Amino acid sequence: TKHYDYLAIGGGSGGIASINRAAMYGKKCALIEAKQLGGTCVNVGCVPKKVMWHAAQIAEAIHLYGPDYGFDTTVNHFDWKKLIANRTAYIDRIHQSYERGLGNNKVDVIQGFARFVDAHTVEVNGETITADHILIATGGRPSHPDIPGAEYGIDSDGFFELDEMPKRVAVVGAGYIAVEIAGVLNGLGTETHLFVRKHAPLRTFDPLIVETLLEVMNTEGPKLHTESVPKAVIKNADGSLTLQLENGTEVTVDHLIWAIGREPATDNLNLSVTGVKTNDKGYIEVDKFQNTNVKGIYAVGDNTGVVELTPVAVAAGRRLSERLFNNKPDEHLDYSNIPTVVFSHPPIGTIGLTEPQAREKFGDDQVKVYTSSFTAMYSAVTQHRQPCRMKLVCVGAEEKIVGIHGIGFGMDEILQGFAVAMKMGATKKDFDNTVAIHPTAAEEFVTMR
Amino acid sequence: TKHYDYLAIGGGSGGIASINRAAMYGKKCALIEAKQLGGTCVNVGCVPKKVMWHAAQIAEAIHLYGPDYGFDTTVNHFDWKKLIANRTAYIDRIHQSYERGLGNNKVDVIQGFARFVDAHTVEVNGETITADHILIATGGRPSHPDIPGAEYGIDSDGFFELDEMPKRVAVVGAGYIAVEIAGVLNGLGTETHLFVRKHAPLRTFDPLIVETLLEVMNTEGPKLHTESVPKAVIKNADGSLTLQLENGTEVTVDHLIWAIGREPATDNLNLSVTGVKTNDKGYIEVDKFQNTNVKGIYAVGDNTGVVELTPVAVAAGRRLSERLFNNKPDEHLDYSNIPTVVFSHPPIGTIGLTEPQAREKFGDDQVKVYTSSFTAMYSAVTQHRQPCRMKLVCVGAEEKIVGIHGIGFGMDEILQGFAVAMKMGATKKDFDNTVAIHPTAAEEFVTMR
Ligand SMILES: Cc1cc2nc3c(=O)[nH]c(=O)nc-3n(C[C@H](O)[C@H](O)[C@H](O)COP(=O)(O)OP(=O)(O)OC[C@H]3O[C@@H](n4cnc5c(N)ncnc54)[C@H](O)[C@@H]3O)c2cc1C
Ligand SMILES: Cc1cc2nc3c(=O)[nH]c(=O)nc-3n(C[C@H](O)[C@H](O)[C@H](O)COP(=O)(O)OP(=O)(O)OC[C@H]3O[C@@H](n4cnc5c(N)ncnc54)[C@H](O)[C@@H]3O)c2cc1C
Ligand SMILES: OC[C@@]1(O)OC[C@@H](O)[C@@H](O)[C@@H]1O
Ligand SMILES: OC[C@@]1(O)OC[C@@H](O)[C@@H](O)[C@@H]1O
Ligand SMILES: [K+]
Ligand SMILES: [K+]
Repeated sequence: TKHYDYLAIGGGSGGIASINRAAMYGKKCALIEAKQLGGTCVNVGCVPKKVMWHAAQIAEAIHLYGPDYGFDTTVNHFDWKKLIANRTAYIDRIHQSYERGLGNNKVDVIQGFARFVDAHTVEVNGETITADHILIATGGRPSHPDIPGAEYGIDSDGFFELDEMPKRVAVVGAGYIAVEIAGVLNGLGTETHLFVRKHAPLRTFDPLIVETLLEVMNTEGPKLHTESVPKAVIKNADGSLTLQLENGTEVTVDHLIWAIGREPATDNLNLSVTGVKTNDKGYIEVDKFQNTNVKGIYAVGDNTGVVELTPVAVAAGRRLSERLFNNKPDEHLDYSNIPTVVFSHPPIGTIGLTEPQAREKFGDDQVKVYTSSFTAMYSAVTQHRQPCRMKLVCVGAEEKIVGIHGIGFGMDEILQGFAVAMKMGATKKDFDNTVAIHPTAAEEFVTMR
Repeated sequence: TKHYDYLAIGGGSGGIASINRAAMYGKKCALIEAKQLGGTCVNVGCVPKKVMWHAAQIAEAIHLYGPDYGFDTTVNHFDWKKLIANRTAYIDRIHQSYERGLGNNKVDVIQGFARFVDAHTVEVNGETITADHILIATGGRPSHPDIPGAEYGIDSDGFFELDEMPKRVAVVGAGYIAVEIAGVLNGLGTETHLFVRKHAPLRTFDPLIVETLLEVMNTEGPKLHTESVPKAVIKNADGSLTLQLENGTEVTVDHLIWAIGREPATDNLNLSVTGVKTNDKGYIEVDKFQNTNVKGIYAVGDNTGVVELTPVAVAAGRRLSERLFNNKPDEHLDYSNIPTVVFSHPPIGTIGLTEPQAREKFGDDQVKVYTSSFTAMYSAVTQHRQPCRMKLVCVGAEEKIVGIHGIGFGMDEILQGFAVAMKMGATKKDFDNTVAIHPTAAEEFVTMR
């Protein structure tokens, strides 16, 4: 039986980040990963998603905007297999980079599925391993609906396994994953349908953002089907699929992608023997320091039921190692005002409170909202003008900024610096005092009246 | 003879901004413009430049990156005339928007070239106009070298007048205009040569930015010719031009663009009768409140010899009107830490001090520099990988950020928010405390160690 100071179960965003930081402080570490290093983000998440998003931007440059910039083009072939091969080669380079990093930090990397034996012992590939400190960073996986024909659909992992350009696709879901996948497929030329259960996708985002996204989808696709609850999926004689909704509507497609949610990977590792508490949905419960209720067992990332983003898992994992192994007993991640980007068409950036949230929390008389609406300059010379809308939500007489929201070309890159300003307590006057950069979309955030 | 409370000479960035703000406070205003509303920026500057930059981005998406994303394309025709027509139509819409704004504010707009008669009187189109307050916001114009054959070259105004795609072009200069024009032409497919007098273009930018730009130019064009001082331009029998450099080198091209510098438009308006002081280069001298040495005469923008950017002219003009007409005697523009973007390939963003400047000012022991180097994700799956490099220049034990510099895809949109943070006095810890947005280029600014 092998013993380690620190063992991380799961070699994804949180596990790799935490184990490497612990190793830097001289701890004897092990990392157990059942599949590929980098977890969901590198293999079937943020990375391949972004590559596909870039492919869609190119397709749109060629088909939508290019003609009005003078480019008369012919796409002789769109080689999906080549795109996937290059995407895969990049991911392989990322794996190799992580392997080198872990090897250089002298972390023992074990390929296998870990199962607990007791609170401080796991078994993997028939070997028993003990550790004084165990991080459970097992992430999650896609969920699937329990309706007739659900098995004819694929999930986001399946989307990344597609080896040809789909002709007609139904995407079901109302979160960022559904929106992103539907936008990518629509941009590439697939006849794309997005099905949401209520009035819009991202329904709790600021109304400015939600309504602008609806406007764009209603002009450029994907075709949005609202108040659409899946009832069944029928496989037709020709191999096509018909999605039947509870309202009586039906749409026929070649592929159906379920993007209705995710669930935590906390059910197959014999967690019951550890005494670790989970909530009704299977998420591991943690305190502000990532401690479970069991001494020496911690959890970070998607398996904990909170802000399911890579940088959150990474930062929580690193700060945990700082706390445990670098004599910083109070070190922890601040989960307030974390910025989010959705790689929709066009992209969305958001931080903090929406206008309705701020009004509910502070009262109408304490809230002041500033907004801007303009046409993206990239699209302005074309027949496909696209809006860009931005909002600052302010509280108090000093107009402290408590929310920043934008939708439009460039929002993906615009938000980060504004997140720093908001973390520092920026007020509207701080924005007023900064000179604009022209011509950009970002300058609109510092020019509102 | 008409009398006004406030008269602005020049209907460009500064004049329009200032006159509209004064009109908002009930002043009787006039604006005199000799050419087109919007000045240099709208007509032959920031606006058409950005449209052309977007055209080059599309060309690069098609020719450079697209193939590795699976796009086998054929450009049947690149219709330069169509691009110019759409660019021009957009500019026309901007003119119409400014006209409506000025008409709604009841500003008298006069199309003509104003010449002073005395310190408070001008003549335009044979009409005499007096005003209690006169803003001189006349901007500048391109400079031309005094060498044999200089007349065969065109300047940046001439670049916007091109009505066909040039095949071979020499761009001469080392500032942002030369870099931008050369990058656009190179991206569109013109055989492009850039000639700088010393080691590099943008020679005083941070060395990390300068050397990365050289690296990219040396891989993807334009062809950079350094220590290159123009001697003469020869027109050959076939109509081509040969640029002879003093070092004995030469390059034959179809068109030559001088982008060496600009000069102020302060020489043809009979300024001598006003007593207004100018420096040896013709720039109008102003105090922190945009006052000239003559009571009731002010100047803002490019004619004053400072930060020649549109938002600076705009902000100075608006603040001047606040001061003069809205009872804010101390209102003025803060010219420190103004952010700049250069629309090079790839774009550059910079604020504050370079590393050498900070070391010289504060001493080596007080400066700490953080840097990041990575490959732009857009280019990572292709055979044309492009670097992205970033730097934070910090001073003191608290590591106050005094300079922020980056070069890479997205820098154009990334910088603004970081400018707000720097204006608020951000330190490295403030960046450390902000959670990253993944996957973006911007996150690298908050993840440096
Ligand atoms: C389609 C999609 C797009 C996304 N886009 C973004 C984005 O743009 N930006 C962003 O910030 N986030 C994005 N995310 C979220 C991001 O991927 C996750 O938040 C992040 O991967 C969570 O990290 P983690 O360490 O909690 O889990 P993971 O990275 O999922 O890692 C968990 C690892 O544990 C392994 N494992 C599980 N059980 C065991 C066991 N018993 N033994 C050994 N190994 C085990 C798994 O194989 C896996 O590799 C996206 C997710 C998806 C699905
Ligand atoms: C190629 C190029 C690219 C640029 N790109 C950018 C950029 O990306 N970002 C940025 O911030 N800045 C950019 N600039 C700079 C920007 O254009 C200027 O800083 C800005 O236009 C200066 O504003 P202004 O009001 O001082 O002068 P201008 O906008 O030049 O306006 C002066 C006006 O006065 C008129 N005029 C002059 N004399 C008289 C007279 N006697 N009577 C009546 N009218 C008169 C002129 O016709 C002109 O319209 C660029 C400039 C160029 C040349
Ligand atoms: O791709 C299959 C899978 O099991 O791989 C490990 C994790 O990324 C899971 O989310 C994912 O469903
Ligand atoms: O286009 C010609 C010109 O005279 O128009 C007015 C200003 O924009 C000048 O800079 C410019 O040279
Ligand atoms: K501002
Ligand atoms: K950070």
